[PDB]
Amino acid sequence: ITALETAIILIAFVVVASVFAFTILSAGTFSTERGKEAVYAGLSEVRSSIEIKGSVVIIGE
Amino acid sequence: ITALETAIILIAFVVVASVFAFTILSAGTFSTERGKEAVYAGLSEVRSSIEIKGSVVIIGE
Repeated sequence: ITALETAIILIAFVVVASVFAFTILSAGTFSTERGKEAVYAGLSEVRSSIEIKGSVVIIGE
Repeated sequence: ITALETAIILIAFVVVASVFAFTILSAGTFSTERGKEAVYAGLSEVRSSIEIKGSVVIIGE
């Protein structure tokens, strides 16, 4: 459980994990944020309908 | 070390999720169409009646 050459090796893995962690954070932020406009967009369509009102009139020339 | 494997398992689930998402996307469209025809078919049947006007006449040989 004791060695000196392990010093170089341990530095390699901690760097890789840190870089990998960085990518996950950025990817997670992008992924989660795409989620929210999907629901925000969805509420818009169901609300946006219009309706005809009155009676239709036709004019002859 | 642990960073390397978690990449592989991560890719596995996103692919399964996407494939399931595509299938559940594809299936939802089909079910929607069938429900639409039922309403159209039902309305047409109710409005297709026929009456009888006048008397009934017998011609004797």
